[PDB]
Amino acid sequence: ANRTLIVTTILEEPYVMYRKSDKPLYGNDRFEGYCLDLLKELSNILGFIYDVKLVPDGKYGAQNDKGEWNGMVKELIDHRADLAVAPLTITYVREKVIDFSKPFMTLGISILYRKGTPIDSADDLAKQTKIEYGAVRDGSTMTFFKKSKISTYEKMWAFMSSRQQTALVRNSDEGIQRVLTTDYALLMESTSIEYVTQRNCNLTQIGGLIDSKGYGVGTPIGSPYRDKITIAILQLQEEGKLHMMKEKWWRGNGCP
Ligand SMILES: N[C@@H](C[C@]1(C(=O)O)C[C@H]2OC[C@@H](O)[C@H](O)[C@H]2O1)C(=O)O
Repeated sequence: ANRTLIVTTILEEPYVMYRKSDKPLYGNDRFEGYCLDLLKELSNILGFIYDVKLVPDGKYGAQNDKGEWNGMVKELIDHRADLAVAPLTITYVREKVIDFSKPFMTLGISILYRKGTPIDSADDLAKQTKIEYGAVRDGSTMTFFKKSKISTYEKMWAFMSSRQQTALVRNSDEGIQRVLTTDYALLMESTSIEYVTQRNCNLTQIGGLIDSKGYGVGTPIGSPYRDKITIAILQLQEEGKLHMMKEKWWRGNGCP
């Protein structure tokens, strides 16, 4: 039989979540969400079974000064996993070191905050000095700011970096808790802002999208699966299945 593929992933609602049960769950059955449905579809098309493993360091992946990667990106570079199936952003820096599939979803960075402020854009956010802001540590949003040559975003990076110990949060849940309980705005991908703001009516998006990009399945460079995964994603795209999956996991609208 075909070797069981190792899938690296990360907990992120509604992509990958713990299933709630009153009885024991083991292996892949512990997880549910958009990315688990995606895996069920992809595996049917490609002819494999798989083993879902949460990334040990709990990170998406960024490179340090020495050029060393961490998170799911490192798992792929080091051939610890066959595929990364997660809300994993397709970026220039990552594409040089792993092989991404074509995108299964598009999104852009925007701002998550509470309601009631006059802040209406990243320019407003960077200029004012009343509320702090940051991003999840070692993801693509952090890297977007780290790499930017746009003045507003360079300032925002300098600010985030100066207060990194505090401004850069471990995960999105810590980020949202910080937004809810302190004067802190979270830089977050728009599809995640969409999800949270239809559930917690105290939260809102600030401004529009500051970029545009996609999520893709990651594989190690040279992977014999990437092209087959791309073909399968295009099939799911054209058949309307990706759209159906988004509707299933984001349903519905709960806030004014
Ligand atoms: N997709 C990113 C990870 C992350 C981000 O950096 O925004 C981290 C986490 O942040 C919240 C929201 O943007 C989304 O659920 C997640 O995106 C990546 O591939 O590095």
